[PDB]
Amino acid sequence: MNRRVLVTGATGLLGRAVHKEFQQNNWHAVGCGFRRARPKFEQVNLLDSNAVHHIIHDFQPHVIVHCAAERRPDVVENQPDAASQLNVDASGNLAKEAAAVGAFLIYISSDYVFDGTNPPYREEDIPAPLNLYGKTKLDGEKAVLENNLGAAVLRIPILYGEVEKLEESAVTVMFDKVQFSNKSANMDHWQQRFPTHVKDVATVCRQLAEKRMLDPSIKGTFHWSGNEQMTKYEMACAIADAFNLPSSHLRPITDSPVLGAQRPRNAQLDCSKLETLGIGQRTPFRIGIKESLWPFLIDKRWRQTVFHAENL
Amino acid sequence: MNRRVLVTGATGLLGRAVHKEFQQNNWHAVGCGFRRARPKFEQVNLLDSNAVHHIIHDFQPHVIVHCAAERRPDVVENQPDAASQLNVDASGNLAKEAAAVGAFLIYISSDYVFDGTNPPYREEDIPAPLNLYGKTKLDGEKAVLENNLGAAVLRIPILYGEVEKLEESAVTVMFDKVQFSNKSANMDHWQQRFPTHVKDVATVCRQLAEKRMLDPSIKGTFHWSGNEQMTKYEMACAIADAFNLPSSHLRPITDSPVLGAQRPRNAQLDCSKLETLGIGQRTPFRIGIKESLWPFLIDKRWRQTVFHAENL
Ligand SMILES: NC(=O)c1ccc[n+]([C@@H]2O[C@H](COP(=O)([O-])OP(=O)(O)OC[C@H]3O[C@@H](n4cnc5c(N)ncnc54)[C@H](OP(=O)(O)O)[C@@H]3O)[C@@H](O)[C@H]2O)c1
Ligand SMILES: NC(=O)c1ccc[n+]([C@@H]2O[C@H](COP(=O)([O-])OP(=O)(O)OC[C@H]3O[C@@H](n4cnc5c(N)ncnc54)[C@H](OP(=O)(O)O)[C@@H]3O)[C@@H](O)[C@H]2O)c1
Ligand SMILES: Oc1ccc(/C=C/c2cc(O)cc(O)c2)cc1
Ligand SMILES: Oc1ccc(/C=C/c2cc(O)cc(O)c2)cc1
Ligand SMILES: Oc1ccc(/C=C/c2cc(O)cc(O)c2)cc1
Ligand SMILES: Oc1ccc(/C=C/c2cc(O)cc(O)c2)cc1
Repeated sequence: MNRRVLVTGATGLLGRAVHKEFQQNNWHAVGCGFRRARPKFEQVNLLDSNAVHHIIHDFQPHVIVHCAAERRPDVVENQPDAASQLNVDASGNLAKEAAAVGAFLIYISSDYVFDGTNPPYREEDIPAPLNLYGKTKLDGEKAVLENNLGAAVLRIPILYGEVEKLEESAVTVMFDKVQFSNKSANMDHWQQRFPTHVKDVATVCRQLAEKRMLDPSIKGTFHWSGNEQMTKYEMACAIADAFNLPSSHLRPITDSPVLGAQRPRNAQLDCSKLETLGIGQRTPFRIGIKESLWPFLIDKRWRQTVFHAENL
Repeated sequence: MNRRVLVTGATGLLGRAVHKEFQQNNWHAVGCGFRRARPKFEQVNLLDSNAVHHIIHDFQPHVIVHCAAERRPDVVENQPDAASQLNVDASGNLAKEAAAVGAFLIYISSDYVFDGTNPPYREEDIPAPLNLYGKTKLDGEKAVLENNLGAAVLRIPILYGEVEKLEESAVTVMFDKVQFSNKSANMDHWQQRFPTHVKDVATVCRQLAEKRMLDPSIKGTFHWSGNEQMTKYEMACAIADAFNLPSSHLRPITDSPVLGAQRPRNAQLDCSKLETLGIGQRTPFRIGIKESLWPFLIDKRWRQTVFHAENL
């Protein structure tokens, strides 16, 4: 489309895919990053209200896709006031600036706003976050929707895609456990997950934006999710199957974990609202994960002691 | 050549170029990294003696080019025992393992081992480091040459090349000062520097390795440097000239700085020993820097307030 789009968090796992989607569909796509921004992207600290103000009013975007967030529970628990400032305050300020320029803001939220006791969750179901991250994401939605009426909230589950490091994604972190066949690996078989490709969420954003460019009623809360239900165990096995690797060493743990009280068992998102717009894309997990992980597939060759016990 | 080469610090500024040089010249090049290793390279902590031992004896390299180091004076001063462990202890252990496999080790050193009072410095001139970094690099040479007789030390000056971030290189960090023409910039015109392209140091490593594969006398201390003498000011102006940008805003400071007592004024390296082997390559600074920085050249376009005073 002949429109301008600004993508916050363009250096991140989802942001990279959102920027690619828009750009490849001939939008004037401008991406934002921070530590990893330059040279590919704009270096804008979302915590600096003036920088945010200046790039938005200079670029004059039609759409703003807000991906930038603190999603790491290690940083959200250790630095709770820095997490709130980025996941809540920065989003709210972005909504104020989106409103001033007349830009359609898409706030990216999480399935972690729900307690995962009563799936599937419809957009207008009561959120009950069991962790501070979900609470910051929930308070982020409230901040966005308070300061910008026409904004949209897109709730999505566990993401995977082309990663810079295996730790960039909760699905991709377990690749090494699957590759070290000599050592038994304990894998969660309790929490129900819906692995979603960032490529597919990026399509949903572009489509939603493109719908809004013709229909002013495209606003509010939306849910997007992959339709393949999987536990971390089933995922680990699916990864093994994709690469034709053994999964005999992988042990399922059906029991609720120690931190299980702070994690939603099944926060399944009902996607009927978006499906009502004809919006959506679903890359089969076995295809998507193979695309994502093949560079990290260790070719032993000369590496005789690489799979050694005291190495990871 | 039909030989195997292991490059430590392959993720770093110099390491990336050394690995490319060897690989492009049909060597069996295997690169090592740490935080940025995967998927392109091997993840080996040089501080873990077992990991170092295992990769060296598995790969059985003919040559080892040791680039990995703590070169940041901010980390060398704040964490002096972690800097010594990597710049000294890890190098020495690498020399012990190079010796055990019968691999030609090239230790990359610095012009900062000299006090820069009596240039040009010949390889057998007395080193006198004015800072802890230079002292760790000097003690690194001693560690290497003590534990491996046949090893080579390659002393090089200020490096530049294709950077991931402008901060990756002391030459490239000043690009933003050169680009912000609206603000006057104070540039050092005291310390004499010899900006050297990593591409050119990488050629010198390959050539030295290839010479050693036929001549067992290729060992000891060597010096490599670009032949263009420049102060940070002259460099900043040369960068401006390369891109056809004004340099009127750039102010030279001929006076010795506050930290000037800890920096060698002119640690010019005499390269006659390598020139005696027919070794060397010299990319003209104006060509080399243009290749290195063009991705970081800001195209204003819609970015009206990007060059604003309260932004950098
Ligand atoms: N990852 C999942 O599994 C998943 C599941 C549901 C929803 N989400 C939601 O998805 C959204 C997307 O993020 P992600 O998963 O792709 O996370 P991400 O990989 O962690 O990336 C985070 C992004 O935040 C940017 N950022 C952080 N601080 C910034 C600052 N001060 N100024 C400007 N930018 C800053 C980063 O920039 P630099 O790196 O350049 O510094 C990076 O681009 C998030 O809102 C998240 O809550 C995550
Ligand atoms: N840069 C200059 O201007 C210049 C001038 C003269 C000589 N030097 C000398 O040139 C050599 C090359 O380095 P550089 O300038 O290219 O520096 P660099 O960019 O700082 O890169 C340092 C490298 O060190 C690796 N490393 C650090 N800790 C490690 C560990 N614990 N295990 C394995 N690898 C580790 C890094 O890996 P990860 O990033 O993957 O973690 C990175 O590859 C250095 O020895 C330096 O002293 C520098
Ligand atoms: O390595 C990692 C650190 C944190 C995360 C976040 C995972 C996640 C999973 C969901 O169902 C919803 C959500 O908002 C976030 C993933 C990988
Ligand atoms: O304590 C340890 C025991 C074994 C190892 C194996 C290391 C290793 C790392 C590589 O990238 C390739 C390889 O062939 C071997 C490391 C540490
Ligand atoms: O951003 C930076 C932090 C540290 C450095 C190191 C510079 C340097 C310059 C020399 O003449 C010799 C040397 O060993 C190192 C460069 C850039
Ligand atoms: O305090 C401040 C005053 C001005 C600015 C300018 C920001 C900016 C950043 C971009 O990547 C593009 C742009 O057009 C403008 C930032 C902070």
